[PDB]
Amino acid sequence: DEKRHLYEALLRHNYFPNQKGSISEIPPCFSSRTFTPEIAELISSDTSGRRSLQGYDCVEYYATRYNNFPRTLSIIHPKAYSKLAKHIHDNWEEIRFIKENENSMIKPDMHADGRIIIMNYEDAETKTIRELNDGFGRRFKVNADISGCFTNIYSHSIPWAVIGVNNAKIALKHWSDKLDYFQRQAKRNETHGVPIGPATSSIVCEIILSAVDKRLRDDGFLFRRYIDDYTCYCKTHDDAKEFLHLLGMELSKYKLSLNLHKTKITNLPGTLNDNWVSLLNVNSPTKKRFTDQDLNKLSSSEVINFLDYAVQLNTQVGGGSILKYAISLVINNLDEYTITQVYDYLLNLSWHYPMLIPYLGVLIEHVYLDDGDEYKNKFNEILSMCAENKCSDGMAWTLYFCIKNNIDIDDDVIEKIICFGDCLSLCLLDSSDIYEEKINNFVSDIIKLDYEYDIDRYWLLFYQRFFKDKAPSPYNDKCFDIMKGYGVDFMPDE
Amino acid sequence: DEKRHLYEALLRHNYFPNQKGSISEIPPCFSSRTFTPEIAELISSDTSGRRSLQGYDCVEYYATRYNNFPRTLSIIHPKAYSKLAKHIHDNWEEIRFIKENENSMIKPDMHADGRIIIMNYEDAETKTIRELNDGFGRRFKVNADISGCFTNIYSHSIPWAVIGVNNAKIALKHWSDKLDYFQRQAKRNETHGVPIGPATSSIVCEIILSAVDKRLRDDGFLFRRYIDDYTCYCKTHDDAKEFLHLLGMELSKYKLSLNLHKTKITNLPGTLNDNWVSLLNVNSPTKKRFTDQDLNKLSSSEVINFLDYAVQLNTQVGGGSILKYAISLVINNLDEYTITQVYDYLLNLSWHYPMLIPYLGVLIEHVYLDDGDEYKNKFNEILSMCAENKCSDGMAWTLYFCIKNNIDIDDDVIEKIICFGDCLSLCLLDSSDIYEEKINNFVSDIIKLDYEYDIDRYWLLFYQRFFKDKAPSPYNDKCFDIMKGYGVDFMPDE
Amino acid sequence: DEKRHLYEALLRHNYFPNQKGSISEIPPCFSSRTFTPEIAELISSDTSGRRSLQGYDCVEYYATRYNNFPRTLSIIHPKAYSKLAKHIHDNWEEIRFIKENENSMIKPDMHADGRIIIMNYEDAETKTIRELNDGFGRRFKVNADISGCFTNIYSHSIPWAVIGVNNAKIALKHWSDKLDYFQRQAKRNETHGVPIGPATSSIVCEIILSAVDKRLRDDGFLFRRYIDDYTCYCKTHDDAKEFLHLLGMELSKYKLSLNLHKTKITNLPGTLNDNWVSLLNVNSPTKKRFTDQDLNKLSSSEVINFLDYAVQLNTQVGGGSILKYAISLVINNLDEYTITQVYDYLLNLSWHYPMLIPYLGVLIEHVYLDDGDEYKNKFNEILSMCAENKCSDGMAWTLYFCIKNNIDIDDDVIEKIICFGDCLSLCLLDSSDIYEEKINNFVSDIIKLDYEYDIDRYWLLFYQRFFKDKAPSPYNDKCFDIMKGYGVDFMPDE
DNA sequence: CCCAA
DNA sequence: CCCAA
DNA sequence: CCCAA
Ligand SMILES: Nc1ccn([C@H]2C[C@H](O)[C@@H](COP(=O)(O)OP(=O)(O)OP(=O)(O)O)O2)c(=O)n1
Ligand SMILES: Nc1ccn([C@H]2C[C@H](O)[C@@H](COP(=O)(O)OP(=O)(O)OP(=O)(O)O)O2)c(=O)n1
Ligand SMILES: Nc1ccn([C@H]2C[C@H](O)[C@@H](COP(=O)(O)OP(=O)(O)OP(=O)(O)O)O2)c(=O)n1
Ligand SMILES: [Mn+2]
Ligand SMILES: [Mn+2]
Ligand SMILES: [Mn+2]
Ligand SMILES: [Mn+2]
Ligand SMILES: [Mn+2]
Ligand SMILES: [Mn+2]
Repeated sequence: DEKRHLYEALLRHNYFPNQKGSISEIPPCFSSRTFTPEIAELISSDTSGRRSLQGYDCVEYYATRYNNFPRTLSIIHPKAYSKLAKHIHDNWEEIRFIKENENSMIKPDMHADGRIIIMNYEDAETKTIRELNDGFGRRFKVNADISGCFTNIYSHSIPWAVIGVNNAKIALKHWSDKLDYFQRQAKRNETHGVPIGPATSSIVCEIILSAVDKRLRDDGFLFRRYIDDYTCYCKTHDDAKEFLHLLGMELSKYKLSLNLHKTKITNLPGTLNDNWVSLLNVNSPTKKRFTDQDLNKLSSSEVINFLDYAVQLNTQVGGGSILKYAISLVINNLDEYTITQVYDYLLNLSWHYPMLIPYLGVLIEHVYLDDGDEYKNKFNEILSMCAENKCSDGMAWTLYFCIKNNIDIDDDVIEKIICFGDCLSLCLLDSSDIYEEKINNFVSDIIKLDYEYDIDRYWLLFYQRFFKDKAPSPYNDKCFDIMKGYGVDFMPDE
Repeated sequence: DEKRHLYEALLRHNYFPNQKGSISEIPPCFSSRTFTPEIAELISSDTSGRRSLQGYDCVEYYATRYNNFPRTLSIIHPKAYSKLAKHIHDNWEEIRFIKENENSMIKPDMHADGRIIIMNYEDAETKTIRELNDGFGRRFKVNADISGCFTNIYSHSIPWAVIGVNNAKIALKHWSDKLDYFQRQAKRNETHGVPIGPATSSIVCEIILSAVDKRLRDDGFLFRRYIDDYTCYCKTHDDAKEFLHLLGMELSKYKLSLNLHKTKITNLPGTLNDNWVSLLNVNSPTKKRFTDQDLNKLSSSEVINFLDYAVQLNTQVGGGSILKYAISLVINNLDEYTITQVYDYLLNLSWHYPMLIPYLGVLIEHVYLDDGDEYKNKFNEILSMCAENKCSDGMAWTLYFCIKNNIDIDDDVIEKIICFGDCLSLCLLDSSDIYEEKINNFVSDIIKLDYEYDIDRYWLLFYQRFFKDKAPSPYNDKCFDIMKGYGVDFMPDE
Repeated sequence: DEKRHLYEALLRHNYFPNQKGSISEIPPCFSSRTFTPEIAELISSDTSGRRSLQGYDCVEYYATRYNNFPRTLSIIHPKAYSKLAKHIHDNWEEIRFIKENENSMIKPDMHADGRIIIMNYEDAETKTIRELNDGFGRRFKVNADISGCFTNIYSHSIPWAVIGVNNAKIALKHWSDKLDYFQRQAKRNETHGVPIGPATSSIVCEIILSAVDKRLRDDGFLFRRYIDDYTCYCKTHDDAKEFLHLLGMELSKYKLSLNLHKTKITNLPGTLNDNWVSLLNVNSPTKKRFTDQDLNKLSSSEVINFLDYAVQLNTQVGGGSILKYAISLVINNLDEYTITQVYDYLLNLSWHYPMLIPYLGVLIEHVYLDDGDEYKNKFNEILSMCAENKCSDGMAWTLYFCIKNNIDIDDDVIEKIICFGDCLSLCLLDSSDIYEEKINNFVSDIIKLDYEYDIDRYWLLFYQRFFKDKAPSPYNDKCFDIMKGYGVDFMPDE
């Protein structure tokens, strides 16, 4: 069944921000499996406990983008997420009209690993064929995206996009009103915005934007959208301005507006990908496959010169993930001679850009970690700068690398981790069990603060301490006991 | 004999604009073989008929350059061209002094296919050796070309360049005066300019410019010329200015002048080819030959990224045929997996630039033209764009592709073809025989206009309708009957 | 022993400017072997003769840099150099503290060929690993070099850097005061500057700059130096300014100052090499080794296009030896088909840039030098332009190529060689023996000038004429007779 | 080798 | 094929 | 690996 696949995707595969297909933003130690549909079915049925504050807060995660900009990912509290996933699954025969959208390329699908929503799983050549077919006969292209799409979704517009704005306002129950209520309860009983990273909020964004896609399709516009980014192919410039006007109208019906910084009109024939994609791919040392494994093993000079050229391209242009793409080009074709030099280059670059930190794990097995203690200083310096820069992806990834490889962590950098106080880094330190007393003091300060939302911001740390029998449940409800008795661990071992 | 080779080259190989060696501007359906020496010798002997207007007009052809600029090629009326070719050949012992010019790189030669004049047949490495030898010891280079060379040749300067300006003016018969008269009769009895595309007018341009080459050679200038483009290599900047002054003097003796837009002086060592030639060739996926056919078959990613990089370089520089060179680099090394994707890229690019339309025929055999009817809309959209842009090369090439592959043509674009009214497109539609009535109405309107020059502009269409016995001969002379009786078809089948 | 290796390095390997490891600035006909420590020990013991002028002048050599700038190399007179080398060797247990410097990368070492000091023998990958290790954790890099380092070394600062500035001034014998006196006698009894090219003056520069390296190391600065170029890696911009201030202080203690033109602060991550290094290496046709000799033999088009792209990169940037690196990339991977075309390209480029003249000797064997006399005009034109530009490296290299390949030299270019009057070109003409009378007139004019320094500027020519018994010794001392009796030839045959 | 002029 | 949105 | 400084 496909409805059951929705349930398993919502809880076990796309509860955490696992939407990135190439490499996960969150380290693989955190996971959402062994959280079955039956367990959320029990949690939604549970009525015990009482909370002074309406709604729930979420575990916060600040991931660096290509330009070192923070992106706010959220892990929803399992009570609110269990109710939301239950209500989404129980009415998928009313919701699955977002599956049959030809203008939304990123949408729920029945994938092999189980995830409904994977960003950029379709790969650039299937994108290339479609972009070539769409761009034919048109001489202008429009790139326009919503300004704050996920962060300013108005939750009460969820009923509107289901049944029309006017009919929903006149009717002021239906399933989408309850979906509105549950999506509000997911984030502090707040109507504006949705959490970023779970697939329930991406489903909500698909539900809202599918009405705009429908009313743009009915006017004969040939357009594609990737989440919030609309690309349009127009024969004339006036049709481009008319598409922009109609898109602004239909988004303004749902309290949404265009990002006019990124909204631009270019003259076809433009590059199908970005410019730096083609510049890196013509200069790539692995752009030709020789079908024998010895011939495509790159020497040290080739990889080093490609990485320096990529650094120059990223510094000169700065309009995309040049370094990310470039290191992912040449990281699997190394031989054992240049593993250490490329690892040193990646260590320097991953210090200078935290987004390149997750790559080290694919080269961390071949490099001898002990060596002359130098890599311990490497990782501690990266940890310290990650604490100063208040980034979560690099910080958690570096802690994962230190713990998984039995690499010692200094006390001063533990103190600045405490001062940073991001939830998932503290969950990793809790899993280390060395710093149990300092984690105890931190969660104790959260407890005597007496704020429900501050406990909700660290529910994952509190539940991980509860699962190893090191802390009582801060909540008076039985959701944590239901999760523990039925075996839910968010840091599972093999 | 070399004189006989001249006559066969003039009639069967270089009557049509066939000077491009890589790919013909005119589709292969139009041809000038089965127009033997004997038929031209008969037509020159014919004295029947009468014409109210002196001279003849020519079939007009508008070919897009690299920057989408129209270039006017002309197909001379076979009476005038037959007389002109006979007069050129019968005195080749007086004319062949243009063969022994070391400064004219493009000139008549005894080629394998039969053509006397092929532009850029020597290839860039034989050009490289000569350019390296010429550039040595000189630190300045001059690039200067005639402003409107073929379009502003004075016909009366043809006797001058044979016997001196002053001697010919004092003498005011000689063979060059009759060559003047015949070159005038080729284009409406007009002294100014020559038709572009036949080799008789290129022979005339060689005759005129060889005197300038002689009086530039006598002063010791080391220079080369490609038709009208003069390159010069000077040790000093003042020798460059003196070469420019002497070239201006000797061209002004023949009512000719330099294009000072393209006249520029650069500092050696400059590159032998253009810049984008070098950037395309260092980034080319086929720049190394592995001597086995499986290893140099390019994958889809390599060709797609090279074409995208070529599009970026053509947009950024815009100083040459970047896209033409780039697709000719990688079009023969494809495998069957990327054939359809490259065809889609070529279809989009050939819509955006008509000069890339002739390439499609090398990939039109492998691609299934029926498919899901999409390629018919591709070709019809390209046809409508070609009719809007008033280009003849892409429009006739697309007609050739539609007719040769049994691809249907919509009626609206047929009406827009007739509105355009190019001669060779109407010849192709005549060859299709579906649109016989509309072509009949068009040539009937031309007939009731009662203008000799308007019939001469479409003589090829009129003769093709006469050859299939669908229209009477508009001319009262017997040249068309001589051509029909002895078997001249300008759309011959194999 | 390592002290003996110092002696053999000082006399037989690094007396001449042989510090460049890739290709020697001086042609290999000039050499300093068969000049053993015994002969220099004899010359230092010799007390015969008398000189009116204190000190000695040195043979002058003007080598073009990458930007065609003249660099002044000097060949020290063998009396002064023998005394200086003996005094350097006899106290190496006091001097070898420059060997144990971790901040000086170019320093004396026990090399395989025998040289103590080779510029950039470490190769760019060993530099890459060290640069990656140093660049970690730092976000600013400082590049600062001494303004006139070798040309404005104060000789009296040689004692200071040995024993402290204040102690040496208070003491105003010690071995470093005698090293001061001998380094003064090496160049005209002048305190400012040292000759460039011998290793004794590089030893002196290491001695002076090691105190600055020590007092920069004691402050904890992580820095490297290549002769006079200091690179520093600072976490903060303030520490970068503090490093610049302290470097200025410690250099000003020794009458030295930074070149603020080349002193700059860049933001890490910057490229390990220069930019054009990476651009040339991603576009290099030989960047992949296929481990079979037939597959990496480059075709003509690849080398021609790479050289054209390199010419464009050198013209566009002009910040390094783009052409030197580029031709050294692809000169050993040629096959016999493109040898002549690449040799012609090198002939044109080596005319336009004399630095590329030494490369011709690696392709001069395969190219037939007789041919149609054209290469004789090539070499004579290059000789003439080398005479006009007053450059010594290309001029002497071209004389070496003409003499070694039995290529005739015209009389007019011999006359402008005479007018230029560089010493090593005249030594090569002396070795040719054709122009013995003109060399005799030139040295006779030097003799009747009656200036000791003007004889010292051509001591190499005078000694080479003495060794073939064609001229008497201009000096009244017995150093030349000691050198002749023990078999010292600076133009030795195999 | 593969363009243009 | 290998990014992002 | 292949330059410079
Ligand atoms: N790992 C994930 C999971 C989900 N999303 C969602 C949230 C974003 O709203 C949407 C794409 O929108 P943008 O990245 O363009 O971001 P915004 O719309 O918030 O802002 P802006 O237009 O200013 O960039 O993708 C994401 O970015 N990253
Ligand atoms: N297929 C052909 C056959 C012949 N020619 C001739 C006619 C041109 O006059 C000549 C070369 O001249 P240019 O292309 O430089 O063009 P013009 O001299 O007419 O103009 P301009 O200098 O403005 O470009 O080559 C051509 O261009 N194309
Ligand atoms: N063949 C050789 C042998 C030795 N050196 C030395 C002398 C130079 O002083 C030193 C490097 O310093 P710079 O080339 O930077 O030269 P300067 O310090 O004299 O000048 P500037 O900073 O203006 O370039 O290397 C050299 O350049 N070439
Ligand atoms: Mn957005
Ligand atoms: Mn977006
Ligand atoms: Mn012209
Ligand atoms: Mn310096
Ligand atoms: Mn021209
Ligand atoms: Mn320097």
